[PDB]
Amino acid sequence: GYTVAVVGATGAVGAQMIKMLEESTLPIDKIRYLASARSAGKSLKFKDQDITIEETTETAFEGVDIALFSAGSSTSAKYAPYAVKAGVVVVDNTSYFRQNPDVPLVVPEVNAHALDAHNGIIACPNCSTIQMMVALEPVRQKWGLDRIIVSTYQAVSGAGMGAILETQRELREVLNDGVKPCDLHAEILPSGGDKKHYPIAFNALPQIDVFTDNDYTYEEMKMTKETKKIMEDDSIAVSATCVRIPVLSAHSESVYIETKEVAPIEEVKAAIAAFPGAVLEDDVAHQIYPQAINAVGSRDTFVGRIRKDLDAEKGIHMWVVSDNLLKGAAWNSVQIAETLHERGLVRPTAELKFELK
Amino acid sequence: GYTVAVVGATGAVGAQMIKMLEESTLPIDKIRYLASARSAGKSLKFKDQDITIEETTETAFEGVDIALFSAGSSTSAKYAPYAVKAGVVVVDNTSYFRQNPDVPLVVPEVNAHALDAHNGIIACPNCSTIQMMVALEPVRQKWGLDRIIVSTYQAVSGAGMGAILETQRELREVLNDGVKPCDLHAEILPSGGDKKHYPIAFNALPQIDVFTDNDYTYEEMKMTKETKKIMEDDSIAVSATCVRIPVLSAHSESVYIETKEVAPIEEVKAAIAAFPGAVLEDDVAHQIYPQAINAVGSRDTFVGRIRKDLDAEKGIHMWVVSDNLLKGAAWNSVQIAETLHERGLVR
Amino acid sequence: GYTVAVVGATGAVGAQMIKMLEESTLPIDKIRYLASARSAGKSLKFKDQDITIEETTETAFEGVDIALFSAGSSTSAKYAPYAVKAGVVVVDNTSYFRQNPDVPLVVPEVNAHALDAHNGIIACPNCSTIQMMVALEPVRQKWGLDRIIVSTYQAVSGAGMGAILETQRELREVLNDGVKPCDLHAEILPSGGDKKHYPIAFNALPQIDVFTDNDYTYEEMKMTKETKKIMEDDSIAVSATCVRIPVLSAHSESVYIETKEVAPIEEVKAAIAAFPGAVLEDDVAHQIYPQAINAVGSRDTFVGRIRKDLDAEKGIHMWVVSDNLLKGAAWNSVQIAETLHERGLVRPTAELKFELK
Amino acid sequence: GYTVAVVGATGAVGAQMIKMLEESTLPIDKIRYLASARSAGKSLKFKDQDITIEETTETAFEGVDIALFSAGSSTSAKYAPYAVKAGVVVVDNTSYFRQNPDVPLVVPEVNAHALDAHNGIIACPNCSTIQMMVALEPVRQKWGLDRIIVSTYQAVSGAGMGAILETQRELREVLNDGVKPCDLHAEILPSGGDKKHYPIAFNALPQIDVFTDNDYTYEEMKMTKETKKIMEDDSIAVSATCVRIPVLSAHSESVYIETKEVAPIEEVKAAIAAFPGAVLEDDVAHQIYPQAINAVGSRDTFVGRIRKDLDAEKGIHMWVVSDNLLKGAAWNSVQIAETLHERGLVRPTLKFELK
Ligand SMILES: NC(=O)c1ccc[n+]([C@@H]2O[C@H](COP(=O)([O-])OP(=O)(O)OC[C@H]3O[C@@H](n4cnc5c(N)ncnc54)[C@H](OP(=O)(O)O)[C@@H]3O)[C@@H](O)[C@H]2O)c1
Ligand SMILES: NC(=O)c1ccc[n+]([C@@H]2O[C@H](COP(=O)([O-])OP(=O)(O)OC[C@H]3O[C@@H](n4cnc5c(N)ncnc54)[C@H](OP(=O)(O)O)[C@@H]3O)[C@@H](O)[C@H]2O)c1
Ligand SMILES: NC(=O)c1ccc[n+]([C@@H]2O[C@H](COP(=O)([O-])OP(=O)(O)OC[C@H]3O[C@@H](n4cnc5c(N)ncnc54)[C@H](OP(=O)(O)O)[C@@H]3O)[C@@H](O)[C@H]2O)c1
Ligand SMILES: NC(=O)c1ccc[n+]([C@@H]2O[C@H](COP(=O)([O-])OP(=O)(O)OC[C@H]3O[C@@H](n4cnc5c(N)ncnc54)[C@H](OP(=O)(O)O)[C@@H]3O)[C@@H](O)[C@H]2O)c1
Ligand SMILES: *C(=O)C[C@@H](N)C(=O)O
Ligand SMILES: *C(=O)C[C@@H](N)C(=O)O
Ligand SMILES: *C(=O)C[C@@H](N)C(=O)O
Ligand SMILES: *C(=O)C[C@@H](N)C(=O)O
Repeated sequence: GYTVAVVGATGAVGAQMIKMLEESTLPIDKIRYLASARSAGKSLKFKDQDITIEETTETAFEGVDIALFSAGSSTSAKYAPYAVKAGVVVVDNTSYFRQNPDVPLVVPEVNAHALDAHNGIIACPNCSTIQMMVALEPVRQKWGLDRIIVSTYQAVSGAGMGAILETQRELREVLNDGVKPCDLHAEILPSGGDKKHYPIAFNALPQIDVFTDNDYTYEEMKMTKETKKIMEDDSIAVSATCVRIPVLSAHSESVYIETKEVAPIEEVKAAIAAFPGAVLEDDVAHQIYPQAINAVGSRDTFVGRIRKDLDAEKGIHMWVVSDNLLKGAAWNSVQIAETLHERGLVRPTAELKFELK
Repeated sequence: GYTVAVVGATGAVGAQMIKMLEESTLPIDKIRYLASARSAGKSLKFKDQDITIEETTETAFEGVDIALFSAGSSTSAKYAPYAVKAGVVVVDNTSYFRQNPDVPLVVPEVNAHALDAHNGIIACPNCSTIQMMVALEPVRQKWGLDRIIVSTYQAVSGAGMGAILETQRELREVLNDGVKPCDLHAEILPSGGDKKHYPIAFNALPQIDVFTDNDYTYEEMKMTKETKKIMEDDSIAVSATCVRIPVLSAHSESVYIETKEVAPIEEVKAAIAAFPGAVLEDDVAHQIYPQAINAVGSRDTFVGRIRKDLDAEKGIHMWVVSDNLLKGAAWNSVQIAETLHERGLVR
Repeated sequence: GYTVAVVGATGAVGAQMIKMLEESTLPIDKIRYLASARSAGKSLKFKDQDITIEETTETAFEGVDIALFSAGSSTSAKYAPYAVKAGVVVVDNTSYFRQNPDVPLVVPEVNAHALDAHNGIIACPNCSTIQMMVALEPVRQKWGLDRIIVSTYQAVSGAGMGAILETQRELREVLNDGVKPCDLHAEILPSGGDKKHYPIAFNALPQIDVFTDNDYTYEEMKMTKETKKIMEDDSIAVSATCVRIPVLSAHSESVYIETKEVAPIEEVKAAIAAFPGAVLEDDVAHQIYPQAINAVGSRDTFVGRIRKDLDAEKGIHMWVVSDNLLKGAAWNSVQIAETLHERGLVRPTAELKFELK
Repeated sequence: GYTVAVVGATGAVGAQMIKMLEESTLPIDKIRYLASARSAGKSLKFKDQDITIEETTETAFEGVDIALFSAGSSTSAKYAPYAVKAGVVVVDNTSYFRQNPDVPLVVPEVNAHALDAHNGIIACPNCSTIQMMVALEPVRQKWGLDRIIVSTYQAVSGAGMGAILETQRELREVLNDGVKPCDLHAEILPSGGDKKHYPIAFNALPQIDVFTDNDYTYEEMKMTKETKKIMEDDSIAVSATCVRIPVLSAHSESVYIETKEVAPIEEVKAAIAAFPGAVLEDDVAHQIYPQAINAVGSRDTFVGRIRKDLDAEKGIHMWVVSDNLLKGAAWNSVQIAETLHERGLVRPTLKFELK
């Protein structure tokens, strides 16, 4: 089978990428771990095999059949076009190539068909978008979607290994040393690139990624724009509010929709339940609903609290939870890689459509 | 038959060189694709056969009969001498050998005769100049040429594959992300070699290549000098303004000429139509004139908007369009290759 | 103060007429917006104030001091003579009246004295012509002008809002939906009212306006004849080739001239630099020259690439760029209006010189 | 007059801080020498008077008017906020507060005016930066400054007293015992806190301080950032290479600039000569140029090798030399204190957290 490279092997997503590949249906002959200079030379396991980490360079992709990128937009912007030139099929986790019409933006259970026409890079959508698409696609299939209003409850792991560590030490300082939450010193959250940083311990930060010109943040607009693209329908109205909360792993979403035809609630539960990747967890009589802590370690997307709006005939509320590192990232990526292998789509692209620097 | 080498087969001209060879009257026994170390190993089709890209090296040219260079004047300056020594005939599609008196500069329809005295290197002319020569030769032949004034509307594909991709994503950022054109970041155009780069998205850049000592660019000076050499007449006045526009493929030219004798338009139209490589597309009553999007894919040079100057007795304006990767490059080069074979000049 | 009417307020030019008036030296007591029945009854902003759009009719001009017209030649032909009978002073943007010797054809920096004999209508010249006049008058003043040869690179905004939208949609269709440029369906360009329409995305269309009996189009003949009228010199030989290119706003011109006496290039640059409305952008050492994207939003006309012909003693080449919506149309009209005000020329005309249709 | 405290009185800069204060115009009623616990109790002289060194504590700044901190970033990090709370005006010779917008970064000849908005802490810039600013400001004033390229030739004194003694013993090991320079053992240079140490004896080490994420060192990036701050212009292009050479004292710089307009050399020379704090030492006919060994003990910045670039219209080369312990540190810091006194700015101010 394949030589498979993981770019960003030492990170939060990369650790999970390693785990998803170890259990993958993909024929792997050789596995390669790529990071920056700081991890080069260091060792990391694949099953029992002992794998030395390689520095990522323009010439690192010779002999590689598939590369999963999860090292940040800059790394992908820099080294993915070279991997393509080399003959790799790239599955990128970052947001860099997502809006490029030459690049499929794929959730396998929803739009696997878009993989066929790939040009050597396939993008794994934003994590909050992925779980929402899993939850919503069986609903659109039957009754259509007019609009989505979403408020998200995002875990810190989506911002990376340092974010996780920053949160754990902040909480430890409050709970163990008696420090007040607003006397904490943050270096990373709400966004690593932005000017100011704020404590997350016992907080809810209504900022993920930086702000755009319309006063929505980038995370908020990614949900809007990625939704329209994955679902292939620009007429679906989408607005989002994305909040960081003190959760390590698993994103949660309060999702409001309006359908095009009225959609009886028990039929909505049945539709979601019967969609691949989606698990109905909805039994309010035994207080059953999706929970972040129960979603961690699972590849499934969990859906509950499903109930019609109190006023809008065609309006429905729900609660959607998934592990942001698995379905939101690594599992979706490994699922994409497996689907490409299955459909004969793991080969070089003759025509190069991504400029180099 | 022949062992043919395509040097720079992965770029914009290279891709079309493959296409033109696939369809040529050249007897090709063996074909080789040469490029940089970054392309070595990778595979490209010649018809149904898979061909593995080799690195351009010193001893790559052993056993090659013909080499078509389309890989940067730098690469022609380095390797063409070794190719020639290895006993190759080189058709160079770069600007390096263009003002060497020992190197013919050839448009087969205009100055085929110049090939007879070749010393192993034949230079394919500048694209903008090629199409102007095809259009103008049948006019010179009959009424002479005193002067040419030309303004060009040049497609981004002339500056390479990466200019294409720069142009497409710039456009996408304006249309898709709502970016202001003056707020875009450019890395290639107007010219890779120059210090500053400017957006081409929704713009017109009056710079192709770098500036010369006299405030005309190298592109403008080529059209002047290469017109004199190809037509073997230094007495023809040629002055040019070269502009990059957001067209992906095909160059367009607003051409102004003064002939030595009054050329009636009906006859000028007829001389162009009859000239090989030139197609008359001129019927203003049904809005017929050459268009850049119509010329892509075609080996012909299309001429129209032909009309007399409103005041100068011997003045004529026209619109000349041609695919810059084809007749302006790969096709002219392959046509040179085919003529060399037919004249027995490949040895 | 004046009552000021903008006819065709809803269009590309009308919209900039609004911008220019908000920033104008004109004493404005009342602003009115007029358009067709399509838009009559809708609303639009003048500064922070809501203005109801009115239908343009024969009786719609009572009380108006100055009326700016930018609504097509037919709307000018039908309603400008009625505004003049009402006592209005008309600044027309269209081609309809430009060649009537009773109508001044004015670029304020060049021939403002022609405004004194006005008879109620003052014509704003063709946009391509305006910019060329700003560039060339300083030259003519010192060394004379024997001939002009011009090739234009014209932006689609010149052909109106619909053309702008056509151009945007075709480009999106090619870049996003993988449509070949020849398989695109045009409806407006090159010429709204001509028999066939062609795509403009990645094209250069050597037609602007319909063709005339001599095989030049009207756009090309406008440049020829408006030049002669504006400069008041029928002996200047002018030929134009006018092309539409995929640019939203700002026209660019490759301009060749032959002067009467030899004009030294360093002196030519200084004469152009010192002319009002004209800005020298000429430093090839640093790749400085006029660019359409930089001229958008500016009321200045930009001149560079200035260089003598390689063979013709008195031949000079240059590159002229201006916003066709501003100096080419709206700003020129507002400048005319402001100068009419300055010279006490805003008042009714006794004797009616334009036919009522 | 003032109660002045010198914090880090026993180091290389601290020792020149004493010399500069003795000859200062600052009125001094009382002086205090502060350092760590291992210096406490020992004595140093101020003029012909003996002074007992005290431990630098979070409370020791009661009654002090002016404090000159030359004891490392973490000492200024710890105790300068407490000094400020205590009503002292601090002149900080270290790099801690340098890019803090509430802290003016001052070379008095260039941007004395920035002193007026101080919040109790004034930062003395990097030594390489100071001399470069003295030499270039008079050119900027007249013909503008577009870009700077600099390669430095830096003395070991810049890395503190231990660096001097390391350099000395390494050289004696080579010269007296015949030790291969590449066989020498080093513990401080190129940078003490970094992992690996290298001999400086008969060497040129292209590393000063630790490396940053852009592969330039912090020293190099100090010159870049601090040039922008001092001249209050982010548009000036600055790129540096900082090198340690076997010189005990005085930094030297090869300096390339491109101005905004053409700056005649005879005029450039005249401008530098007339500029306070800068001496023109430039007579190639008699081989006169700034020299490191001539510069030691002097408060002036010496400039020579002034000549136009062989190609670039607006390019100029020059050689700048100054004592890095004087104008590069202790003199600059006493010049700030004097200017603060002259301007009536020595008074109690509160924008820095207490650790
Ligand atoms: N977190 C999620 O749930 C999630 C979901 C979907 C998409 N993503 C995207 O995945 C990207 C990063 O993943 P993360 O959040 O897991 O970050 P992270 O935990 O900080 O991990 C960063 C990884 O990037 C590598 N890296 C950094 N610079 C590099 C370089 N120059 N060359 C090669 N590798 C480099 C690091 O390697 P070293 O060991 O050398 O530092 C490390 O392996 C982001 O763009 C994010 O938007 C994340
Ligand atoms: N474009 C036109 O219409 C046109 C017309 C007339 C003349 N030309 C001239 O023809 C040349 C290239 O044409 P293009 O537009 O096709 O350029 P392009 O798309 O940028 O491609 C350049 C080609 O040159 C090869 N190459 C570059 N450097 C090389 C090296 N050091 N060693 C070996 N091969 C190297 C590249 O190989 P890799 O892929 O491995 O890098 C690639 O195949 C230029 O000199 C251009 O000015 C172009
Ligand atoms: N485009 C340029 O650069 C430029 C430059 C100088 C002069 N001009 C002249 O300005 C005129 C049109 O401006 P544009 O190019 O900006 O066109 P546009 O965007 O298509 O809009 C045309 C305007 O004309 C109005 N209109 C159409 N029919 C009308 C009628 N029967 N009665 C009243 N108003 C009517 C439209 O109003 P509704 O919204 O009610 O349909 C709209 O306000 C043309 O004559 C053009 O030559 C244009
Ligand atoms: N060294 C230079 O050439 C130079 C040049 C320009 C700017 N600077 C800045 O000034 C600082 C050091 O310069 P230097 O020449 O004085 O270095 P040095 O000769 O190594 O001496 C360091 C001084 O800091 C004092 N110190 C260290 N730890 C202390 C603590 N915990 N509490 C109180 N005092 C402490 C030392 O006191 P003890 O005697 O008790 O150890 C000593 O007086 C550095 O931060 C540097 O950035 C230095
Ligand atoms: C999912 O893509 C993770 C990231 N968007 C975040 O939560 O910050
Ligand atoms: C024609 O030869 C292509 C190239 N000269 C260009 O367009 O710049
Ligand atoms: C200027 O008047 C605009 C219009 N004539 C055009 O560009 O077509
Ligand atoms: C001056 O600031 C001294 C120090 N920067 C050094 O030489 O390292």
